[PDB]
Amino acid sequence: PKGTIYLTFSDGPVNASVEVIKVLNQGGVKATFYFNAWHLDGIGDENEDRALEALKLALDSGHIVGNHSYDHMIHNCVEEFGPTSGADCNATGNHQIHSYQDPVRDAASFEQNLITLEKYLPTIRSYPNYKGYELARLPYTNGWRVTKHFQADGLCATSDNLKPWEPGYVCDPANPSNSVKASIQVQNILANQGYQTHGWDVDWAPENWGIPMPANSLTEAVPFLAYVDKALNSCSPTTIEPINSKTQEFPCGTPLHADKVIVLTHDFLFEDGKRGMGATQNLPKLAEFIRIAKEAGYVFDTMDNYTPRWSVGKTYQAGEYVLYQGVVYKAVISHTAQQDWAPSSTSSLWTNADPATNWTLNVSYEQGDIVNYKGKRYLVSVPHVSQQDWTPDTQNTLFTALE
Amino acid sequence: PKGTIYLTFSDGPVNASVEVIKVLNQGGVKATFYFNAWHLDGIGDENEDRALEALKLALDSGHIVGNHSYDHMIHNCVEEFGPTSGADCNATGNHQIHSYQDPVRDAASFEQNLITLEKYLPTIRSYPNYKGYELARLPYTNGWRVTKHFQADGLCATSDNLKPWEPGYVCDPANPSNSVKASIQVQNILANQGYQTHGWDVDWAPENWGIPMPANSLTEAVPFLAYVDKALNSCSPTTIEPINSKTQEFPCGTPLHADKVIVLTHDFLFEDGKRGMGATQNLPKLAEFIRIAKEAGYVFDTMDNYTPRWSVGKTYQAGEYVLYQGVVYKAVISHTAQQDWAPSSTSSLWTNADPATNWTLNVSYEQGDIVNYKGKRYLVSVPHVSQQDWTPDTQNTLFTALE
Ligand SMILES: CC(=O)N[C@@H]1[C@@H](O)[C@H](O[C@@H]2O[C@H](CO)[C@@H](O)[C@H](O)[C@H]2NC(C)=O)[C@@H](CO)O[C@H]1O
Ligand SMILES: CC(=O)N[C@@H]1[C@@H](O)[C@H](O[C@@H]2O[C@H](CO)[C@@H](O)[C@H](O)[C@H]2NC(C)=O)[C@@H](CO)O[C@H]1O
Ligand SMILES: [Mg+2]
Ligand SMILES: [Mg+2]
Ligand SMILES: [Zn+2]
Ligand SMILES: [Zn+2]
Repeated sequence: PKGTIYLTFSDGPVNASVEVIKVLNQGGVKATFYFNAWHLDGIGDENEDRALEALKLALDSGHIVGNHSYDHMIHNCVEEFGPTSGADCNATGNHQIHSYQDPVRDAASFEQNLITLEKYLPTIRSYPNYKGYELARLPYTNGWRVTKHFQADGLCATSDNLKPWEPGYVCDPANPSNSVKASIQVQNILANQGYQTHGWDVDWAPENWGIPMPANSLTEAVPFLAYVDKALNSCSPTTIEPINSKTQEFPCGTPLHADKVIVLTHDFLFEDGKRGMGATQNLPKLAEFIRIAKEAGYVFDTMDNYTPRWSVGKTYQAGEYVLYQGVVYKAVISHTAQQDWAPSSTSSLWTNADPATNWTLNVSYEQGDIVNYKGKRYLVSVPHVSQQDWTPDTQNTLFTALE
Repeated sequence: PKGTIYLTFSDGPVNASVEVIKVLNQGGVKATFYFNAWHLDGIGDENEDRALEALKLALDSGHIVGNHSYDHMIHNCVEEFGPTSGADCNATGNHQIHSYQDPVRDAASFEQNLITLEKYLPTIRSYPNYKGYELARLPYTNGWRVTKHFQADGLCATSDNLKPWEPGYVCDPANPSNSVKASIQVQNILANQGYQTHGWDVDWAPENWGIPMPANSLTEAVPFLAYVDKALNSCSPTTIEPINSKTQEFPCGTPLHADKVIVLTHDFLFEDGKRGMGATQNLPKLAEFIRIAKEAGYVFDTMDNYTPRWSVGKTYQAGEYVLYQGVVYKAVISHTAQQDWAPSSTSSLWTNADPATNWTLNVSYEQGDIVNYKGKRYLVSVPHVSQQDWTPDTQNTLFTALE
């Protein structure tokens, strides 16, 4: 295959999500949906009376559901969060200003999301394609927590004053805004709950979100495919425009990202309504895109496989990454996987490479790594593979407590 | 050792927790704390200004913290939950009445509990002895979700009208109250989120909870040890009094429970205040109990070890259960565990035996079993070990869809 495309749809479930799902199903592809459950509460200020129908359809159809936070951080866009806050924030268009504030509260929005999803669909955990507790994406933010060595932030994603498309807006990736600094801490809190978070390579969107009637300015399928071709193996998160969409320190050439392109789009762009003639204009683009992408030799996959699942009978090279039971691992040596050689906290063939900061077993730590253990921070003074009896509080050769 | 005692303390963290912990520390034991975070918000109507200090002290001292729900189900004791609700329910004493209503909302209380703990103590996940997301106990209810074949419910725990100790109160285990039925679904919801729940063998308590000044009538250390001795291998959950503390269908003789006694008590009983002189009277009883139990040949363990942890080097017999990373597994083959053979979703030496009802990988299913899969229920028609390819919807020879 020329490469793998991951269609990711953010900000559903809304009425428009239904026909989108239908197109994916007619196109013969699975996608990943990053949902905000406030639409199920009917307070997300969209056409959303079919929200639960959409959720069920997405899952019944075998699409992956991931966590996009309960309310898309709209609580940070308003004075007091309530039923009108979505409309209120839509009135101002201030979504990317002060987007993140209290990272603890903001991370909690991800847990609340799951409460709400599991309330409206009490059976959701019986779907293996429900990954709301393993996979996440941050509102506004091309930020990544994939592996211990594959982590990077959207350093201009959100602002403390001006919108990124306004005159006078300035960003200094070396000195990110307060909103971005909070969003980084949110990334880290989720990683410690065992989430992976992913950004994107390309965005099926208007040039910027200041553009009026956004749904009326999506790229056609062919040019969009050209854009995908361009993004393939070209470290697209660093070159992407506009500036607030970049991941400046994305690890170019990282093997996990090779031959892959993650597409971001929004369900709401596929609706005839207040953003333009999205259903009429853009549903066919999506149908055509999927068709011509396959013809070009691309395959489509979902974000639960972005990190390839560990698989018996597969030969791994030392240093290769797999996903196993929601946990990322790294091959200690080149070998062919056997049934009883699975990655674990004691496997000799694998070390844990989750993108977390809490001290964890069977991790290959490097000098300078900082870990959290029983509420204190410790510098890794000597590189080692962690194990149960080498806890940072009692192993002063391996760890030094920070001041 | 004669046996293992699991000291388990419910309803914290409160001011009284501090000196409880200290006595445990002085006695050289670890215990398990089933906490309700509403005390951290200061609305649980106890002396609880030191609630955070207590939480930190339990964790720092190495005690296990488990989930008891955010508000101990007081939202079901009042018409509108708020800051005064604890007080309001304490005025009427109606805690065991309609305690469980909407099982989905009630289960969500357990997840809200974790959000609140992680708000007041944002480093809490960096403690390995933090087991809030793995171990739980339902308010009022001697119910168990331990393994696929070790589950039983408290069929008279809560009522639809009278307090259990009132004249006129009747309970029929064969025809359980609606509150009991709701609690049974809560159990099942939690299990499908990967929780184990455990009840208790003996309760260090007043005769029943209608007893005024309940802290004043706590069994002395020596007689309490007698109660424990009697509980050892005697299926105490079936013989326990009062009626509402029973687990009527507890699997007597079940291998995981042999030589073990789980003790329930409440931090609030060790306080000098509104329930009697608990610190003065009861802390010394705790201290002495710990001392004499050790002398009698008992050891103390915590609930994260109740299902013994899989350990490299240990020999297991086919049919034995272990816990590994929060998941129960049953040995397929008698053997001596090695590094590379951790129990898992793909092990040929272990099958998953979590007490869940959702279809799950690598479970030894038996004809008659019923599983949930993508929102539908299926009857196991032929015994088999589940695997990724053998999903209920595509295996009409292994499963039969139910109406
Ligand atoms: C991945 C991501 O979060 N991208 C951002 C978009 O979600 C976002 O648009 C706004 O989303 C809100 C939540 O659904 C809507 O309430 C709001 O109406 C919508 N704004 C417009 C103009 O449609 C956009 C724009 O703020 O930014 C992306 O970064
Ligand atoms: C483990 C368990 O749930 N045990 C039950 C106790 O929680 C319960 O006592 C009551 O607990 C509430 C929650 O902390 C308190 O608000 C309430 O004041 C307290 N009752 C008294 C009289 O102190 C008891 C009795 O309701 O039943 C147990 O089964
Ligand atoms: Mg994970
Ligand atoms: Mg578990
Ligand atoms: Zn979004
Ligand atoms: Zn309780």
